[PDB]
Amino acid sequence: ADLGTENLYFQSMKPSPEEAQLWSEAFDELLASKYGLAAFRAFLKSEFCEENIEFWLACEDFKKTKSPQKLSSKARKIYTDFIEKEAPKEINIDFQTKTLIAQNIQEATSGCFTTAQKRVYSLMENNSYPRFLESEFYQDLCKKPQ
Repeated sequence: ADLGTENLYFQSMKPSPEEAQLWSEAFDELLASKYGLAAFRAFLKSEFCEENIEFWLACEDFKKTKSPQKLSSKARKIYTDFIEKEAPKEINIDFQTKTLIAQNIQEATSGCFTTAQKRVYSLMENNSYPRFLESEFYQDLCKKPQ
């Protein structure tokens, strides 16, 4: 086979078959793995619905925020990207969840996006994740060579 620089680079970003197989155990496990996260995002991007997972990741970064100053500004950015009318990464939430967020941006807390996040989480967990696991792409990641 090839031990060329290009190919090695690409192999270095593939998970082992072993670790990919473990992503079937639980959604949280897929997400806690850097490779599993990248795999899931690529599956979703191929189906033009990567915004849910990008949304979810930004809410995780947001939850970990300990400053009220940057917590208000992160909330405005998340809003701009994922929540407002015609946002590039617009998610599907109800007009009344959006309202509450928009109402809360000024005095944002760690749970500004919990309602929206949980909807999006459960969306992915019960929907895109099972489809991920059945994909030809994920199967090949799990296949041991030879």
